[PDB]
Amino acid sequence: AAQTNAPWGLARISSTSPGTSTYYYDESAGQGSCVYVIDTGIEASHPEFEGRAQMVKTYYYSSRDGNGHGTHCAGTVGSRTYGVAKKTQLFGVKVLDDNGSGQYSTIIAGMDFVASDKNNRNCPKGVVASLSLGGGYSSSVNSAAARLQSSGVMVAVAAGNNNADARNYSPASEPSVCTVGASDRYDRRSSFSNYGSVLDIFGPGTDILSTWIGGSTRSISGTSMATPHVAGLAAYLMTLGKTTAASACRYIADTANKGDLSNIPFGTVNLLAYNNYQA
Ligand SMILES: [Eu+2]
Ligand SMILES: [Eu+2]
Repeated sequence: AAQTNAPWGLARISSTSPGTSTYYYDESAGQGSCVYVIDTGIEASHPEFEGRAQMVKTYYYSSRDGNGHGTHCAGTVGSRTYGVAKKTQLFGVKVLDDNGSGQYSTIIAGMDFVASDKNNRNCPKGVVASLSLGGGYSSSVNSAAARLQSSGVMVAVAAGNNNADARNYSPASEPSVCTVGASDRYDRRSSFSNYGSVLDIFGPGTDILSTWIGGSTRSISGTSMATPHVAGLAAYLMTLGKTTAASACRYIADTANKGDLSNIPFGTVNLLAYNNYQA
C-alpha cells in the first residue's frame, strides 16, 4: 500500500533516504495488535480513529483529554491519515492531568494497570505500550517500566527533551525498555533530543503533524512525537510475524537505517527506525 503526500515522518520510516513524500506499508497495517497510550487521554470520538480507540482507565475526575498531547501521540501510532499502524486498536490510560503533569506514583500505577488489563483484551498479534513522558531519575519508575516489559508488553519510552544524557531521566534510563530519541526532516538529531548510551533508536520528532482535540490537527515537536512512531512500527512488525514483544526493540535496531543521522555524539547509536517494506 502507498499513502501519497504523507507527513514527512511516515515517509521517512519507509525510505532509506530523506526527502521522500510517500509512505509505503503492508496492508495488514497492525490489525490484531493493541497499543496502550499512557498519557493525557485520547479523544476517541475523533473521526481519524474510525472507532478503533477507547479510554480504559483514568486517574483523574474525567477520562477526557483536556490537553491534546495524548491525542497527538495516539494519532501518530494509529490514526488513518497520520498513523504508522493504521488498523491497530488503541487503548488510552490517563496518568497525566490536563496541564500535562502527573505524580510518579500515578504513572507507576498506570504501568502496573496495563500489565494486568492486557489479560482481559483480545490482542492476538501482541501488545505495545507508548510512554511519551518522563522526569528526573527514579529507581521506582524504572522498575515499573521493567516490570511492564517483563510481563510481555513492548515498552517504548521518550528519551527526553533536555539536550542531555538520558541516564539522568526516567523511565528513559531503564535499559530493558526501548528508549527513543528524535530526528528532523534533514536527518539531524533534533536540537532538543537527549542522547547517550541508553538510547536504542531514533525516530522522527521535529514538526510532526497529527490529531488534536476538538476534532482538529496540529504540528508539534519532541521526543514525545518520536516515541509513537516506534511504538506503531513495533505493532506493525508484530502483526507481520517478524518479531515479538520481547525482541521488537532489538529487531528494530538491527533493521534500522544505519549511519544516516548527523549531530550524534560519540557513544550514541546512529540508528533510525525503518520498516524495510518491499512491494
Ligand atoms: Eu541512507
Ligand atoms: Eu534499551
